[PDB]
Amino acid sequence: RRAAAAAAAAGAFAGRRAACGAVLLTELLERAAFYGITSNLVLFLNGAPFCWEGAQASEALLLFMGLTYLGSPFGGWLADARLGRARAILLSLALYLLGMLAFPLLAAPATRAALCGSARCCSPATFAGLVLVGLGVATVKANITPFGADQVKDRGPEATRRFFNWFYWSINLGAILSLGGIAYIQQNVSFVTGYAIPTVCVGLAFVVFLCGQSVFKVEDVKALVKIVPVFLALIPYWTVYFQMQTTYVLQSLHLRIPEISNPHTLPAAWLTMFDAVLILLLIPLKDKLVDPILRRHGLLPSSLKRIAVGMFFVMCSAFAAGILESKRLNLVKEKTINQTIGNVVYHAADLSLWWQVPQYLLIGISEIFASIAGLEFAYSAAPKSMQSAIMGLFFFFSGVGSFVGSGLLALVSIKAIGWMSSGNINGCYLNYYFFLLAAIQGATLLLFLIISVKYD
Ligand SMILES: *[C@@H]1O[C@H](CO)[C@@H](O)[C@H](O)[C@H]1NC(C)=O
Repeated sequence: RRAAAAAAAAGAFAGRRAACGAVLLTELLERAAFYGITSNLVLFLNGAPFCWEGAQASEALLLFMGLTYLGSPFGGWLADARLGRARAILLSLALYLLGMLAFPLLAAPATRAALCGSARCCSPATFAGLVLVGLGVATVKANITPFGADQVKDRGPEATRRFFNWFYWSINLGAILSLGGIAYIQQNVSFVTGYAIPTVCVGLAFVVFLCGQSVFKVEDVKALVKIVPVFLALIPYWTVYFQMQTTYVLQSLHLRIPEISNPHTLPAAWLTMFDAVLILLLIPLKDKLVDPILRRHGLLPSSLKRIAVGMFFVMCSAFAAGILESKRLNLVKEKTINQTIGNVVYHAADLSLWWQVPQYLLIGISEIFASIAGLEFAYSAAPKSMQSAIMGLFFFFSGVGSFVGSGLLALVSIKAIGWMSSGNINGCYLNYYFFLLAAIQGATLLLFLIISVKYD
């Protein structure tokens, strides 16, 4: 009946298989370039060409990340009022490539003198490149997601749900490619070759759109004022999610990591790969085991209950992380070993890294539910005219959540609490931090359930 009809719609893509693969490939390349920049920015800035202090490099990276969130609402407005989505994304990609071209030249010893030969050694060029890259990333992110779903929007609301699955899958594949290959070359072979590859990725991503150009009011005021509270209630979700991104890697550094060979010192960025490594293996499987199974039974059809399920699994992951951290802190009092990651030696307990697998499943399932469904809700529950501007607010509130999470981490590090009073974390109670994150996620779950019920 109706179910049969919806399953038939799931039979999507169909005619438009080109128009989509082009968007998927473009997003893959863009994410590869972004993760190539973000993974080893601090090591580049604190090295031989640049004598920046660690605090200066951290502030520079923080400003670069903050720009990519602040520019999203303005990038979306530019793509709706003055230009089209295609032209806006093309201009953003051109600016992104222009900012891209700066880093290889600085890395190259011959061309460094031309740019900044004669505190911060080369602040103007680096800041201009980072500003251009941030604006390009912010404009691409706020516009690629609604542009991609535009092709599959005719076949009902079931095709835009399947597209947002292979979009996230392509994002994570690009993350794996960038953090595995490019991040390896940037630290082992050379920075020139490690930064030339993402520039080539940006160049290829620009060609794909040029090749694929041939195949691509009170009510809305009410919609705006009705969807603003839902976005506001999602700030604690991002607050917890980014803190889990950071502290999970912090814990992984202090856990027994096996060696691969007999180029040395595997990059620390590889650890982040773990999370995305799950996501790939989940997204096809899930799709199948969710597209029939959860559709013919009429289970969990809305995009907000899926966010609630994602929050539940986030809380479960926080609790598992707290348990593992308590075990690690109990074990570390007996003996400790030293292992080198990059150019720094961490003191780690003799507890295997793979014991961290149960954590990354629970958040991974969360990113199966909360991450995709958030984009689906942002796309569907938005006025037709202001599409790609509501996504701007979505990605801006994500940045607000990230910054308030950084502030929360700074809060528990004061002398009064002392949870994070000190690269060694053997003297820091990360388990209490994980339990606090779990409590925050539970309160967010309850508040979001109330908000979702009121919204519907
Ligand atoms: C760990 O590092 C400390 C400081 O260098 C050193 O004294 C200790 O012997 C190291 N332990 C091992 C097993 O290398």
